[PDB]
Formats: sequence, structure tokens, C-alpha cells
Amino acid sequence: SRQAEVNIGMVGHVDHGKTTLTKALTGVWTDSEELRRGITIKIGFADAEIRRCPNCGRYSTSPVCPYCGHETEFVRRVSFIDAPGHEALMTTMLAGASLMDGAILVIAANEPCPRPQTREHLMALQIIGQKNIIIAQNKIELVDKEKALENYRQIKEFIEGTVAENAPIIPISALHGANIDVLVKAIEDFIPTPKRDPNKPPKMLVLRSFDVNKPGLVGGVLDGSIVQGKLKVGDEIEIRPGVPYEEHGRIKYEPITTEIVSLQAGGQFVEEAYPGGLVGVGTKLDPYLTKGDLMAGNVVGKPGKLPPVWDSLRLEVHLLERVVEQELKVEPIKRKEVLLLNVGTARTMGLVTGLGKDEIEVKLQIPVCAEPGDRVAISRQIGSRWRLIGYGIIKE
Ligand SMILES: Nc1nc2c(ncn2[C@@H]2O[C@H](COP(=O)(O)OP(=O)(O)O)[C@@H](O)[C@H]2O)c(=O)[nH]1
Ligand SMILES: [Mg+2]
Ligand SMILES: [Zn+2]
Repeated sequence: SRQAEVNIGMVGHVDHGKTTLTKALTGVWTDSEELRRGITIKIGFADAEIRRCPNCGRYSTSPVCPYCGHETEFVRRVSFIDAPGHEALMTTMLAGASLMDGAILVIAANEPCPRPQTREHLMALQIIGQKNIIIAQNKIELVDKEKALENYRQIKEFIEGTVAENAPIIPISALHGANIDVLVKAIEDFIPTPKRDPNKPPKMLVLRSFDVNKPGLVGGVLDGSIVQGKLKVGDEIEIRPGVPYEEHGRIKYEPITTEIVSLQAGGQFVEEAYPGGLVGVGTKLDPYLTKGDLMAGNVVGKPGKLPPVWDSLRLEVHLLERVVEQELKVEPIKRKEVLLLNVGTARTMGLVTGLGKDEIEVKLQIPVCAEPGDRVAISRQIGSRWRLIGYGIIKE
């Protein structure tokens, strides 16, 4: 198919223009769509078709060239991940780096550099090793030539030594759509579709689950991101942790098997789906089991080829600096503390039952399906709001 091939994360300090840039690239000026956004992770996908004008040779995301008017040729479909707040974004990168193939760091030319949030976003990208970065120097029309060049130097200084050191800095105006063609061109040159092994065991992280049968039948539907291999109609799949049940007054989870009846990607039904963008998986599952996002956070794969399920985790801990109302200093993790953990699209509270050298043991409220070595975002309830304090690496 012509489904999205890569997911591009939109990062940068609040108000610098991430959302406006996303809309400028996706062509959305109306409308909501936030009804397909994640619940465990407030993540949203917005596709755009990258095309090139045979005539003037400039890139754009319209079937009609904005510069000469001619019809453009299809090059590749991509998906942009844009989230509401700083926290949700940071958590998304640390919990699911496998969801991003590259990133566009938005930096507003009229703001003093660098800002706390921008610093934390780069830190997250540094931690997950995401180096396919493009920098968008936004709101360029709001500063004179001198300010503009000076801001550029600060950015170059700012990115030196980081995973963004080799990133191009592109002066643009997201709001007025200025110099956007250069940015689209950069997406093609700096965020190439990775060479994935379509033969690795399939793995999909479930974002949302529904019962699409109108009020007043088709099986349950799972919406998510394929991070490995591929899915095909007719495929038999296993879902973990699975369906919850009660045994001796306690909750347990039963992995469940089903079959793929349909696949929606890129805005249409297909026979095979791959990594990139959101994928809708129609199954033979009883809608009663997927209704109301009951399977959000679960992992999909082929029977006998899924990561293990954990009731508790031994985590190698790496606490964050954190510079973004005072309370910057992250206090050490104490036994008995209740933390909020995000791993992949799964989310669960955890009770610290043991402490070790740069390590904690945590009993989970809800089991999670993950592989040893996977990254887990750790949040602490500060007053009355969960705050990201670091991440852990699952150990055996
Ligand atoms: N003048 C100007 N304003 C812009 C530009 N891009 C975005 N904005 C505005 O600045 C504000 C913050 O933008 P928003 O897209 O919500 O960015 P976000 O907070 O990073 O996700 C909005 O009022 C936008 O209309 C630009 O190129 N020029
Ligand atoms: Mg925004
Ligand atoms: Zn053209």
C-alpha cells in the first residue's frame, strides 16, 4: 500500500509552533480528530503525503503544486506525532521510542534560547538515541535579519555534541507557510524510511480498542502502531496480557487468540500493514472484549512470538535532572512509594517493593507485556499531579 512509512515526532517548547507546523504540513485548516488520540499516552497521528513537482522540482504535501500550480508526483506518505503538553510528549518518547523514526524540533526565532522544555526534549531524544532530527526555526518573519542570524548561532551552539548536532536548521513560518518546501525536502533527506526486516516477528502496540457496531455484527477493532514485522488479513494473532478474569478474589489476565479480518491504514482498507502511522485491526473478537478501550496498552503478535508478561519489574533506574515550578531536585525512590509507569502504550501504577544499586523492584497494579531491555518511563505523584522523574530498563 501507500501507508505512512515513518513517524515523525514534533518536539519543542510550548507555543513555538509544533501544532501549527503539523497543520501546515498535513493541510488541515478546519475541523474532532482527537477521538483517535491515545489514552494511556496522549499521542496523536496525522498523515501527510509528500509529493514533488515534476516541473519546478519543489516538494510540498499537496497534489497541486503551491508554487506553479502543476500536479505533483507521489513520493511517500509520513505521519506526524503531535501531543498536547510537555509532559505527555516526554513520556511518549521515553516509553515508546519505537514509535518514532525521526523528529522535527521546533524552535521559535523570537524566543530567548534555549528554553527549559526544548532542553528536556533534546535530552529525551538523546536518551532514546533518535538522531534523524530536523530543526525548524519558526516564526522567522517576526525578527529582523540580525536577530535571525544570531538565533541561528545560538541553535548551532545549543545542538553541538548532541544527537541533533548534524541537524539542518530551516528558517520557516509555519503560520504563513513560508519556506515549507525546503523543510519537506529536508524530511526526505534527513528522515529516510528505515530499512526494516519485514520478516521479524510482528509486534503491534495497541493504542485504542473499540466496538464499531453502531447502537441499535463485526468483531472488535484494535487501533495501534506496528513497531516490527507486518500484519496481514487472515493472520492469527495473540494479544497480551489479554482478557482479565477473577480467580480466588484476585485479578488475572488470559492471553487471547484471534484472527485478522481487516486492516485500515493510510485512510483505506489494505491486505497488509507495516510500521508507520496508525493501523486499524479488525478481528473476530467479541466486541464486548474490545469496547471502551479495554485492550488499550496490550501488545499484538503472532502466537508463540510475543514478549513475556510481567507482574513485577526489576528496573535499572536512571533519574532525570529536570530543570522544568522549582521542585527540580528529584528525591531518591523509596520503598513503598507508588509510581506511575509507562512502557510502550501500556500504563500502570507500581508499588516499590525493593531497592538496589541504581535499581528498584516494582509490583505492578496491571501486568504489562514487554521485553527485557525495554525502556519504562517513571513518574512520581507530586502533590496531586504525576510528574516524570526518569526511566528504567527492564532486567531479568
Ligand atoms: N507569527 C507567527 N505565529 C506563529 C507561527 N507558528 C505558530 N504561531 C502561533 O504561535 C502560537 C503557538 O503555536 P502552536 O502551534 O499552538 O505551537 P505549540 O504550542 O508548539 O504546539 C499560536 O498562536 C500560533 O498561531 C509563525 O510562523 N508565526
Ligand atoms: Mg501544540
Ligand atoms: Zn511546481
